[PDB]
Amino acid sequence: MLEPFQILSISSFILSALHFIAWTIGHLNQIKR
Amino acid sequence: MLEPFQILSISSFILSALHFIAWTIGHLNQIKR
Amino acid sequence: MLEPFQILSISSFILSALHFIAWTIGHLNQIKR
Amino acid sequence: MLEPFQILSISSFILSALHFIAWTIGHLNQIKR
Repeated sequence: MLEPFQILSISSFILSALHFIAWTIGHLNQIKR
Repeated sequence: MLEPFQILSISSFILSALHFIAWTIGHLNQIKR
Repeated sequence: MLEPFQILSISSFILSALHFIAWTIGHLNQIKR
Repeated sequence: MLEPFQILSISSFILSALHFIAWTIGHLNQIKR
């Protein structure tokens, strides 16, 4: 744990914020053009 | 009921549902427009 | 199906698969033309 | 290493990269048409 686990929880957190913004842009972009 | 980690489980709950409804809307629209 | 903890891992798990499939079909539709 | 929930965290890891890598590829479809 910690080396192979804590690195998963945090890694995923970085992606969560990444997809969160990539979603508002690609989603909002659809209804905008 | 931790704090730095409990915010990950809850944060994921808000995103999990947002994606569930967002997927049903953008996916359904994909098979129509 | 335990408290908001195990019931969350399962809920999300069911979504992980749903998104995986919808991705192979919705993505393939893109490379259809 | 755990065992029951173990394989669960792993599966999620595969999707974490599958989404980030797929996003970089499918995103181009948006800026291409």
